[PDB]
Amino acid sequence: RQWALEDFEIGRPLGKGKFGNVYLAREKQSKFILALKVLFKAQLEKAGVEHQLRREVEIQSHLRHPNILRLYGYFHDATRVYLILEYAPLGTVYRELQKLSKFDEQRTATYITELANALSYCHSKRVIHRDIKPENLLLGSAGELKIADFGWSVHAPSSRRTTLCGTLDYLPPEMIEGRMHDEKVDLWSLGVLCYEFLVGKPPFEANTYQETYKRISRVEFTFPDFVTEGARDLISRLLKHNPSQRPMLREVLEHPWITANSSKP
Ligand SMILES: Nc1ncnc2c1ncn2[C@@H]1O[C@H](COP(=O)(O)OP(=O)(O)OP(=O)(O)O)[C@@H](O)[C@H]1O
Ligand SMILES: [Mg+2]
Ligand SMILES: [Mg+2]
Repeated sequence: RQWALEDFEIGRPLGKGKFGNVYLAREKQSKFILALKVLFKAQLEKAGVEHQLRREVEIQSHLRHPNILRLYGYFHDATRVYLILEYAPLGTVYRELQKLSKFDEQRTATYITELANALSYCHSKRVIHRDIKPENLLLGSAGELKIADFGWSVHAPSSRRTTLCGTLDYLPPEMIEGRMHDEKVDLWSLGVLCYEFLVGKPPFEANTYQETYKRISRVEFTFPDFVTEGARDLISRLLKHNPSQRPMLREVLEHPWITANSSKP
């Protein structure tokens, strides 16, 4: 809506991404606190990711859900593109997990409910996120989960690939194999997260790319003894090689382990 860098006072860095250098900022006239995600045009051009940036802006700017981070607008200058985002004051789920090591069943079930609700809203518009990982799950002022980083988002179904040499840990077999995929991709990532929240590490983690790939394609994971029967049941339903066999989000939200442990309403 006609914004420029001179309209803001920039503050401390909130985080770093591959391309996204994110800062706290304040709009000079209103004093409103927000985050500016800064991207270097030369790096976007070298990598050939301009189409992903267009989808990030066009998809995220139209979503309105309390568990989805708002994108208010954007602007650019000679060397950088600036995305104007809602500021998430309590940081990332990634950092919460590094601090706590693992989450209890109540916190896990509450975060899974919030995801589920955000994804149910996305999927109602045929939007699939495809990059649900803890560094992209931000926390609002009341500690509520907010899905962010819509760079890999697309309208379903899709055959487009995600990263090339980056983390495979949250991706399903159909995406790592380059096959056509849909909304069921986010259901698989939900199962990976549920496991990582309870155990402290994702289920297919390995020292190499090929071994992680092998474990994902064969769905090779085991549970430590402390994981309860209800959590094992939900995780096992979500991590099914066949996407058509993965549950609907309403079945996740009504699962007896979720309703028994989540904080509501
Ligand atoms: N609105 C925000 N409030 C607080 N922290 C944020 C916000 N946006 C991003 N961050 C932090 O900055 C880092 C970069 O976020 P983001 O995922 O948008 O960058 P990116 O991964 O490079 O994006 P993309 O995956 O589209 O290239 C994240 O680790 C996140 O913790
Ligand atoms: Mg990110
Ligand atoms: Mg991006």
